[PDB]
Amino acid sequence: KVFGRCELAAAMKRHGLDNYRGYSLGNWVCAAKFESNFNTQATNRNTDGSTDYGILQINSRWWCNDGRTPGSRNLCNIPCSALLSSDITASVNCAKKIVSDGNGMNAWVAWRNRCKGTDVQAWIRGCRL
Ligand SMILES: [Cl-]
Ligand code: NA
Repeated sequence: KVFGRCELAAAMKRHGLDNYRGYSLGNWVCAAKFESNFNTQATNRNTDGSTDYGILQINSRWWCNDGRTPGSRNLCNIPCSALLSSDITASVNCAKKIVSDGNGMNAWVAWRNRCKGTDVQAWIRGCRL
């Protein structure tokens, strides 16, 4: 599924991401835009052999099992394919684990390089929430 901007903002709010670990909703929408272009089916293979999955491009080296990343962990205890669903529950629950890991949203490279330090509230402006 390719989400609209305000549609994703509302879904992320219903799943409890607004101000989760201190990160306002616009941070999460910004991160999703530049990680996946709001596409739940996005996948990208990395040079180390791992793959990023879903709307927040969660990586198979640490967070999910895809059966082809040897020596990796599965810290969210999910198959990576669950992160491609049109329902974002699995991606949101796993993202909550990641952002609590100590480095906040700096775990997402696109957030650090394209969202951090910008007016992220612009990403939810005009939405009915
Ligand atoms: Cl933080
Ligand atoms: Na894994």
